Amino acid sequence: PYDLNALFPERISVLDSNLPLPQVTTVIDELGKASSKAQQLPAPITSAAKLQANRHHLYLLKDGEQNGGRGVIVGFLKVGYKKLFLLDQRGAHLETEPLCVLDFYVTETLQRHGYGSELFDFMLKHKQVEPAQMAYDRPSPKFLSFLEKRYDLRNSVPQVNNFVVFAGFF
Ligand SMILES: CC(=O)SCCNC(=O)CCNC(=O)[C@H](O)C(C)(C)COP(=O)(O)OP(=O)(O)OC[C@H]1O[C@@H](n2cnc3c(N)ncnc32)[C@H](O)[C@@H]1OP(=O)(O)O
Repeated sequence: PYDLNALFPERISVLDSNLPLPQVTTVIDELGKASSKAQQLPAPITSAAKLQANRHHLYLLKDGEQNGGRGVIVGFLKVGYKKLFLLDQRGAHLETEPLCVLDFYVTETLQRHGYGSELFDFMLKHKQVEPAQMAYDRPSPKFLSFLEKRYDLRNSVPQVNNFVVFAGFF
């Protein structure tokens, strides 16, 4: 119906909770399903409806050249604040409300071409945050390698919930 380059003129677009709407819905839903399948999750953790219902922020990377220059969304990164009880390196149990990575996916055939990096760098600047100051919801092996090799985040501080944080968090 619309070319994506017309809906999203920027290479990386930011959506809050405000999502023409049916086309935007389809794009986000398909990407969310792809991410959850990649992670062997029982259901999508990212969808258009969930975006509308939550206070999350979704970054979408568009390859403007694809589909005869009409554009295709090739990856997304979803972040949001979560209230968390966390343990520091000495075992002090601290209440915190960090910005968290909640979902993150680049189309499998397009991985390892820097798209994840572009999304993550854009978000850090946009949110005015450094990677060590964030929490990570159940990060996968691929994402942990990404964080170690590109952002020097290694040897996380063990938590009892499913969130991961690194030394510089504290
Ligand atoms: C909290 C959560 O969101 S948990 C869910 C995380 N998402 C997933 O597991 C979904 C499946 N995985 C993905 O979609 C991707 O692997 C992502 C989004 C994590 C990374 O996106 P990509 O576009 O592939 O990352 P990008 O190309 O920018 O990689 C940057 C660096 O990260 C490291 N890296 C990325 N993938 C890997 C990997 N599979 N193995 C080892 N290192 C990797 C490399 O150092 C890479 O640089 P190099 O390619 O020059 O070696």
